[PDB]
Amino acid sequence: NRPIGSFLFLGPTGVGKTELCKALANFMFDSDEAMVRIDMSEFMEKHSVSRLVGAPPGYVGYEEGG
Amino acid sequence: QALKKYTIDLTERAEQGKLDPVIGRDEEIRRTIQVLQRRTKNNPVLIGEPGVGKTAIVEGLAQRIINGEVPEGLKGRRVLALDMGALVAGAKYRGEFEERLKGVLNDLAKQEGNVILFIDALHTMVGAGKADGAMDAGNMLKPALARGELHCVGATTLDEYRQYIEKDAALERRFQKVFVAEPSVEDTIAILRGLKERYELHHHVQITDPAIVAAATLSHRYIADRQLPDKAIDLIDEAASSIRMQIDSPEELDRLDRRIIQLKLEQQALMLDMLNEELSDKERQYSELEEEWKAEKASLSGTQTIKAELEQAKIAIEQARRVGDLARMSELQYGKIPELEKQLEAATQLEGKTMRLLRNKVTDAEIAEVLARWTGIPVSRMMESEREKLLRMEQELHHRVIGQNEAVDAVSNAIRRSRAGLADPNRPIGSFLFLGPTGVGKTELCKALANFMFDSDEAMVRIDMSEFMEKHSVSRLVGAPPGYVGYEEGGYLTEAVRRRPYSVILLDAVEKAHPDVFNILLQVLDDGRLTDGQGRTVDFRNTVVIMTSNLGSDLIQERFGELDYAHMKELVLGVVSHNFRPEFINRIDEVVVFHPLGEQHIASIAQIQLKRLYKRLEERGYEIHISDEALKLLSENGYDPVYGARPLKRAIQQQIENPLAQQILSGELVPGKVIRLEVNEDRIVAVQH
Amino acid sequence: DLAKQEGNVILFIDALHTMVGAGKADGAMDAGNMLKPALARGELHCVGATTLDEYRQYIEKDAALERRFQKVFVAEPSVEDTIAILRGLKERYELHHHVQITDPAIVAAATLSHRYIADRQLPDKAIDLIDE
Ligand SMILES: Nc1ncnc2c1ncn2[C@@H]1O[C@H](COP(=O)(O)OP(=O)(O)OP(O)(O)=S)[C@@H](O)[C@H]1O
Ligand SMILES: Nc1ncnc2c1ncn2[C@@H]1O[C@H](COP(=O)(O)OP(=O)(O)OP(O)(O)=S)[C@@H](O)[C@H]1O
Ligand SMILES: Nc1ncnc2c1ncn2[C@@H]1O[C@H](COP(=O)(O)OP(=O)(O)OP(O)(O)=S)[C@@H](O)[C@H]1O
Repeated sequence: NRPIGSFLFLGPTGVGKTELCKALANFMFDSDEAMVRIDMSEFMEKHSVSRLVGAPPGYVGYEEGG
Repeated sequence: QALKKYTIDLTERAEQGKLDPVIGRDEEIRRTIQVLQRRTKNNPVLIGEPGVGKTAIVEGLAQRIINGEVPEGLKGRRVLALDMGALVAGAKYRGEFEERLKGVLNDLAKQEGNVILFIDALHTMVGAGKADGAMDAGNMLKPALARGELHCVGATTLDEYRQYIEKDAALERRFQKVFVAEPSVEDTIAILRGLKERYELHHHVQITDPAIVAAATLSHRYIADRQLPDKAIDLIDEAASSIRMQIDSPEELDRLDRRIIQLKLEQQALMLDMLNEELSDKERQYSELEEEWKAEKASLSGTQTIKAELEQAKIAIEQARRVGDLARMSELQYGKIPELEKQLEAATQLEGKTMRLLRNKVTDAEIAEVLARWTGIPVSRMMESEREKLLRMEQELHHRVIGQNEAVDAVSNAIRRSRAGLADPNRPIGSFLFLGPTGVGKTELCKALANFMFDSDEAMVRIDMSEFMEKHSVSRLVGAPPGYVGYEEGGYLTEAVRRRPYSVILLDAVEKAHPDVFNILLQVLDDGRLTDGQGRTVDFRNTVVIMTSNLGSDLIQERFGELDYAHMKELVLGVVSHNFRPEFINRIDEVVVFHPLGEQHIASIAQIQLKRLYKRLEERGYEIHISDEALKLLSENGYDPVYGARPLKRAIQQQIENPLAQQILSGELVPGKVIRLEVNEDRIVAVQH
Repeated sequence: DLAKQEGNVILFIDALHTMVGAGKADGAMDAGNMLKPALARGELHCVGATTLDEYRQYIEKDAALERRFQKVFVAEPSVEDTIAILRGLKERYELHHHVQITDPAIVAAATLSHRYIADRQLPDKAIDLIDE
């Protein structure tokens, strides 16, 4: 009823958060960025949830999901 | 019957040697042979993003059926290719299409499971014929596909699959998916070796194998729009076309032929002579070069034909492996292969001797050239004009940026590291932070880079980071998210980069934005991907990112005297650490520190501005010389620390241009006559002598 | 018919974004889907010519018929090449409009067209100044 894991990595910069996750994708899929990498520094406004969910019916990018 | 008309065989075209070889792809051909041999739903659809080898897997299934490497259930299965454009094109009357398609289904029922039907573009089939009185062509294959009586094989894209088939679930579950993924780099090299054989046979070259491994790795690095293994085949075949075109015509022939026709026109106009003798010498020279060129053409033709006959021998020995002739095997092998290979290498060393008037084999220099002309990025290995240009970097930036040793050294280093091939290929080239007080050369250092690099000042993606005082910023450079207003148009930074992938990104006056606009740039300067609102990421691993703040104007103008450069860099880095966040100044390549100007710098700036002023008036049709004492007054009247170099600009502007504009519109100073700007008591006079 | 010509015909489809959604009737074969298995086998030698924003709108919407084609980026020419183009078309327009054009008129048209008109792009606005 859940995903496999859901980790909240913390810690000051340049100690290997993002390369740990790229290390996981390099292990698991034999490729560094073969993974769904969402930048959570684009979503600084409330109306940009809909980049990942998609568009509600009768709007612009309704044909194209999230 | 109907299968004569509306279908094309593929096992003929794998039997006659018209299809390209298919190398790799173990798991997908085994899974396609699993899904074709069921009782219900004999319908694999091959789904992958376009060009990763989907139609090539049906090519590989045709070739494995003909060679007989398959399990015994498929041995004898014809692979008929259907094309919808041959079905529809006659059906003018009502029900002609339904008659044709029912005829195809009955002539496949009369085969008893023998024919694997190949629809390419399965996404097209849904709704082919929908009209007033119609059957939509999905409502005539839903019964026949439902019972497994048809062995259809689908070949569609992924986004065409979201658009066209999963809008229609009743024909979505008739088909089983086979997810064809993007192939890896090493398998790409394997595919390129098989097609190295094929493309050397077509375009009359020799493709060396380091060109292939460079083409795979460099295509995977630079071209980020398309998908492998197709971008590598693009670089290979376009390099082969380049080599064949350079074989087809030299350039010394151009120079000598234009020379002899020019001297022929001159000699016939003069009819002292000497030009009969010179023209006869040039005609003998041109005939020598023409005969040597024809010798090279004949040698390369013989070598390519003998390579083609070698591959004819390989085709014949595989025909003998399928048929089983006895003396033909050892005959073809031990006769044909080693003697034609050793005389092929004799022709190879002969061409290595005789090709003078050159490049005759597709090697990695040509892959570098085709990939530099594809994208925009300076991939290629340098020429000597560009390399001596590229070591006069600090020279050719002090033609426009006098002053400022430090940052011209730093940015010279960054562009040199990108050109040698030592940059981190996961980050952009230069992610700089020009600091320093008001008007000391920053925006002109960046314009100096654009005039150096692109030979234009107005070719630099210049975000203006003082319009960005609210988070409307973010929404105006990464585009409008779906549902919202400008989703059809996209951002400015992402589109204006993805046009020219190698471009200076100048973020002018970067502290004037809201402090959380430095969070798009976390993504940029960390990895060089920037996902805009239409959804697709944009490769910023080829830019030069320059942000020109002035956060430390008080500190730098206070303390640039009596301190070295290192302590000043550390101290203004402390000030910047108070203004930015620690997540972001970590990302920067090198924070430089500019400095206030001294008087000799101001005098040199004055000479540069008077160069462009003389350029303006020579475009107008005048000439001006100046006295050195006038330059001394412009130097002494344009010194102040707090404002830098624009006091010189408006002092020049006033104390030269305004009385000169008084006098040019006076009808006084006649053009053509030399203007001297000698001093007055304090002003500058202009005379006519 | 073009396959019968044995590759002796280079096709030329200006406004390729017209071709992409061309004959798209009520769910039938447009021009894109019928040409799409004959482009990437080389049996047709099309040459497109498209505006750039039409490319991003109408061709990169449809990724297959995108990757059959090669982008050949044609940048705006510089001022001096514009001067050369204007010299050849000075010959042509002096044939047409019964008048004579001098070299200062050409270099003035190129410089003032690039510096002042901000909407259209070179070499076109230079030729519009000359023709008008
Ligand atoms: N523990 C580590 N082992 C190896 N490389 C590391 C390590 N930490 C950082 N790096 C290098 O630093 C970069 C990755 O930095 P990150 O730690 O991923 O930055 P971060 O984790 O996102 O923290 P922030 O949010 O960026 S400040 C890559 O260039 C890595 O090579
Ligand atoms: N694994 C492979 N083995 C052999 N050739 C390959 C392979 N992958 C790609 N190719 C070549 O790639 C070219 C076209 O690839 P295709 O599979 O035809 O792309 P595609 O399947 O048509 O994708 P779409 O969606 O139909 S455009 C041909 O020249 C093939 O020879
Ligand atoms: N070393 C230099 N060589 C030539 N011109 C210089 C030099 N230093 C400054 N300048 C002149 O200084 C003028 C103003 O500099 P700009 O770069 O335009 O201002 P800025 O550097 O952006 O600083 P601010 O804070 O943005 S006003 C430019 O027009 C240059 O002509």
